Amino acid sequence: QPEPDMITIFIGTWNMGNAPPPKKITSWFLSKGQGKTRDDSADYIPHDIYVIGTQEDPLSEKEWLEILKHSLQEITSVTFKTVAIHTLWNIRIVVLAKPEHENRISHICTDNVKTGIANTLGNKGAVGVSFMFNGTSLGFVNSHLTSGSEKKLRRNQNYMNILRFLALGDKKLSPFNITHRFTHLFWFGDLNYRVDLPTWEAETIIQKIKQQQYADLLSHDQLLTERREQKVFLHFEEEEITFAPTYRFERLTRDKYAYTKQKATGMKYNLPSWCDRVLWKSYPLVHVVCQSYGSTSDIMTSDHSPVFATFEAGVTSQFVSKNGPGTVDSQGQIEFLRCYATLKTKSQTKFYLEFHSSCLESFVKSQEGENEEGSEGELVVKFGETLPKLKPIISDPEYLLDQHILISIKSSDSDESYGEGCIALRLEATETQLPIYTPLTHHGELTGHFQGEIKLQTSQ
Ligand SMILES: CC(=O)N1CCN(CCCc2ccccc2)CC1
Ligand SMILES: CC(=O)N1CCN(CCCc2ccccc2)CC1
Repeated sequence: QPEPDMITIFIGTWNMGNAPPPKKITSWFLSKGQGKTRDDSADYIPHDIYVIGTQEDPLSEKEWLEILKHSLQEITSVTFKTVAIHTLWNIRIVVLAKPEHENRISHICTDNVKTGIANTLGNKGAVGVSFMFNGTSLGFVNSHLTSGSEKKLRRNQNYMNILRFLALGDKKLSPFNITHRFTHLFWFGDLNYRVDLPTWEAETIIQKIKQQQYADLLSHDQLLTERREQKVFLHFEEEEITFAPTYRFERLTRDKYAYTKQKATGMKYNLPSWCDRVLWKSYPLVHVVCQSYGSTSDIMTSDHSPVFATFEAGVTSQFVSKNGPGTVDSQGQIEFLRCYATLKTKSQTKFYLEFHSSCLESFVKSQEGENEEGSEGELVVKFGETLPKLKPIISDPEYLLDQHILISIKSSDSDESYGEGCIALRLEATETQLPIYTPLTHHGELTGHFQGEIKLQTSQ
């Protein structure tokens, strides 16, 4: 039985509004309703992995697992296996996989982060799951961020706290946050960003939604505008939104948006908004294609509608050669030529690099670079031709060209990372000097760039 080179992944996010679900929720897992929907001809085809994020979830883990599994079994006639379940307060993530994947999945991790302090600590935060699927690392984050139209900055701060402090994936990748630890990272939830238009415009917004004219609403969506100004979710992608705002509905219908201020809302307006979102970040030149992104129309127990997204995701095999794992393969090498980092820092320590990759027996530390001043004020750290030759465990190009090198630039004085990035080995040529580039981030914010050339030797 061959190992797959692609899998499909279902992502669901639903703020359940503290109410039990209705008896049938299959439309969610079938990607039916509004937006980019899944073809009817696929309805019986199971996804490989289902990842369900809930917020304001009133159910026990047992109660929700029984609903989810019985739902999938009705759709597919497959009994899914539970990979992981993790709950923080009323924020929950469930990962289910087809039984054939049980032996392909390993290194299962769970974590949570509580956001805010005192007043603002007690119900918002995130849960996450990571695991390996054969040679591919997968991360999943369900976050419930701060509510309210005038708190976009708090939401951005919640995002940074979550990506700093959520402890998933390989702990040996110590300089790297979750935004670098995974081949594919999916981040979803009730992110709570709003359509920023005046309150007086509520009925106009409702009109536009009834006409399915979302353009003048999406141009005021705080998540898209904050992302465009590089305030949040730097280097993540989102599919185009082609479904109506998923919040705030009157329960038991979808015919009415309940936006007016009430004692129960803290006297806040809830203009119709895309609170419920799915974003992703995959390593460079790895296959990832969004095949659905939408909302259900027939699940009405909550003041939010469920959101679905599905993905094709490239995966790689566990690789064994006569040499690695357990030794190097002398027919392989990775050379960095003429490399330099450009950093935004005002500091003047020396810097060194660390190269981390599962194609190496362990991470590699460079010598210190040579600091120069850039023409527009910047620090440039030159490595020239000084960088250590990297010795991969396997030389076979079918393995090596699918790998990635994580880079951290660290202060000699503090050993703290000033910037992290990622280089794909999916090159146009081997034994050929080719340009490389990554932006560098720290705590998910842009701190610099790394560029140079690479020369990759494989056994072919
Ligand atoms: C954190 C958590 O909720 N756990 C319960 C389920 N466990 C996984 C059960 C075995 C398995 C199933 C499917 C793929 C691989 C392995 C792991 C621990
Ligand atoms: C080379 C490439 O294909 N890409 C890199 C740049 N990306 C730009 C996304 C622009 C945008 C729109 C709205 C909010 C934030 C950002 C798109 C993907």
